[PDB]
Amino acid sequence: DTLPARVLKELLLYRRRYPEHRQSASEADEIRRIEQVQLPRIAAFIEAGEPIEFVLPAFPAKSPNPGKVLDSRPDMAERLSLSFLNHLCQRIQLFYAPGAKITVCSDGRVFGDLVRIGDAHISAYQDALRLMIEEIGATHIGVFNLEDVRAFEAQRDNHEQLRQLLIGGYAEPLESIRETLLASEEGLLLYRAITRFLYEDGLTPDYQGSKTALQRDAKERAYGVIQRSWAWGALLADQFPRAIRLSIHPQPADSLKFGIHMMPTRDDWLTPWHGVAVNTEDRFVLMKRSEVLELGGELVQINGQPSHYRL
Repeated sequence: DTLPARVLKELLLYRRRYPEHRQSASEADEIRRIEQVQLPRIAAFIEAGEPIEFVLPAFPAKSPNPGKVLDSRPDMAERLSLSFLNHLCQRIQLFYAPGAKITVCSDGRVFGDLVRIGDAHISAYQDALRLMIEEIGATHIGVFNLEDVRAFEAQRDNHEQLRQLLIGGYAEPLESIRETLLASEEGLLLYRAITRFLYEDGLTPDYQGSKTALQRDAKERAYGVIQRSWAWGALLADQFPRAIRLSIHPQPADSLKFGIHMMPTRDDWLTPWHGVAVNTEDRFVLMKRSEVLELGGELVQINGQPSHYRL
């Protein structure tokens, strides 16, 4: 039983695991070391009668590849994910009255030219995501962007200088990012996954260039993206030291970071800004747009805007 263990059991239902560990690695051993890390952290809030804080770096912007997403704006995939996160907080509040809060710590601004989404696109996605939070009626979901960093106030509307403030204060050199990735199984698994997102972002259906050159480009840029994500994470550890650290990547079981799913999906690395919501057998699942078209998915529109597919 135990209030802290009940919170954790609620999260464990939606945990992202490394696909490589699902077939034969022992999930019970993973759970044991998760309990050691997460339980006193959750228990800290409960002992103080305070609401449980979660931090989640996520929802940066849609993939720039028109072959992967329906449009540049948040859609049914974001909508159901944000609604899920809100209901997770409500379920916790059922047994723990002070409840829980999830702050979405958007990393859209942290990347810059590394993922190749312009700052105007990021700002539009940011604004549209907040608006989506309001219309689903989510009250336990907050947003924290790079420009909300109180210490960086003067540079709030100068995006490149914001990025340089994050880098200057919180980034490790690329040589050290690389050394860390090469130090563990999971570091290399991360590096491979981030390379794949970048490569697939560049594989536009209209792309007619070299695939090999695209892969080599992605491999180099993946170090930078990790550097920024880790810098952002480090910044947020000082902003919100006690918060339970959620992630949209699978995480080592000994890590402070806890990977969490937001919609049913086969791919543990897949997130709503890199895919599409799919209605199939009267349930919503998240899939890659190319995969659903191959299965002969039908486009659904709501109002005048592309929304999701159906099977």
